[PDB]
Amino acid sequence: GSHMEKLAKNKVISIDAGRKYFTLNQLKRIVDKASELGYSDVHLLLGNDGLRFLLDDMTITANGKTYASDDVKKAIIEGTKAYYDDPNGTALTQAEVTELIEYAKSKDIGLIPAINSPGHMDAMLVAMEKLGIKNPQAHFDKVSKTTMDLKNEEAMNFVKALIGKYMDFFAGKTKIFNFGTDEYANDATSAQGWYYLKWYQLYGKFAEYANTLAAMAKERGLQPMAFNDGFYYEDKDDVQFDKDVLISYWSKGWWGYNLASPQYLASKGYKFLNTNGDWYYILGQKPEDGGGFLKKAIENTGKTPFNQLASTKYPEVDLPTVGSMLSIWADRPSAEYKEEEIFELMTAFADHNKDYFRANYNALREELAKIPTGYSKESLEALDAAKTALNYNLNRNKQAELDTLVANLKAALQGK
Ligand SMILES: C[C@H]1N[C@@H]2[C@@H](O)[C@H](O)[C@@H](CO)O[C@@H]2S1
Ligand SMILES: [Mg+2]
Ligand SMILES: [Mg+2]
Ligand SMILES: [Mg+2]
Ligand SMILES: [Mg+2]
Repeated sequence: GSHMEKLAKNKVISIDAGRKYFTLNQLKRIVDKASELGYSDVHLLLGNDGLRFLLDDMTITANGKTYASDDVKKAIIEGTKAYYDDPNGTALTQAEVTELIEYAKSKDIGLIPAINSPGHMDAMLVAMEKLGIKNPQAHFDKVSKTTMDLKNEEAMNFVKALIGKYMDFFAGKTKIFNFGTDEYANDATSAQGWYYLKWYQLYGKFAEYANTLAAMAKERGLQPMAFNDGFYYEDKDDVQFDKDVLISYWSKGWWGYNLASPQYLASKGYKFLNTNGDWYYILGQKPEDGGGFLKKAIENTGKTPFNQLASTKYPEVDLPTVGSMLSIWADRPSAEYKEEEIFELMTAFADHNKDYFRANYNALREELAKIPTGYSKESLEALDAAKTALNYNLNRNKQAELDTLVANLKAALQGK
């Protein structure tokens, strides 16, 4: 819409730091580049197959017992290493993530944490076995290595408590919490998890789980977010879902995976974070592999409109979104993370959408930091003038405009 509305939208870079380890410094550099290019948020998966975040206190109370903090940490490290024993590291610490959140805040970048369940939770499943919780895995064509059995109360109680502890930490630090719910038991059903849930009359139980996670988020002052997969599958509403969840919409699925259309979810009142699959890059994916390789993602930042929801033609279909999310995935977590690839993709998305993205405010912030905490009244009026002239509302089309403003502040400070 208007200048104001476009800049009000979220522009998100998503990083799969669940499957693959990222150091605090790597994530800080991603925050840096996000701020420079005019993004508003970094979406950070911390639970996604691997579980790569440990709180200082991981004491868990569930099932009428307590699991000691040291036992929980040990079990999670085991689970994550079992998924993929990343040579770069295992888990981020509470101090590291606190530091990341604060660093992002200083640059007007939000953090959006994701801890995935009941799918994409390999590490949690093994962790639960280590803690004496037998058979946490769903069991269809085979025993799943990724997905929790909704009928296992002991495991369900534990995971809810675990997610609550993470939510407790993010409460008052982040606006949004993404509980995921994508791709239920894909590994055990030939990617037909929702069909299998329905077959076994467990889709109502899946809704109950998602509805609970959504209430948990809201209760702790977090906007709940989830991927679209499990919501109103096949545009049916015999089973109801919480209407306050922000939907990260990425795909309407494929043959035999009949996800609800964005039109149908819009009719149910959902708002969307446009997480179009067209923009995906999977680390190490090459043109010969098909799917989300870098050249395709980069090309799509131009071809797929900012507001275009997957499975729809924009503006012919124009559904309300709060903004858009470009996603970096680590399906094969041993693939090398090459920061410049991610930066080029991030830059392409911003360059194709200069009206949505902010200008680069880093030079300005550095310059304001030089303001001395007994000068001429003439030299002061000028510093006040240049300061008053600063414009914090500029988009990426107006970098030269901003640079001039900053230069005037530089001169006034040096003409002190
Ligand atoms: C919601 C996300 N679910 C899947 C994700 O785990 C994959 O990494 C990605 C790339 O294969 O594709 C989809 S998007
Ligand atoms: Mg088996
Ligand atoms: Mg309904
Ligand atoms: Mg995307
Ligand atoms: Mg690497």
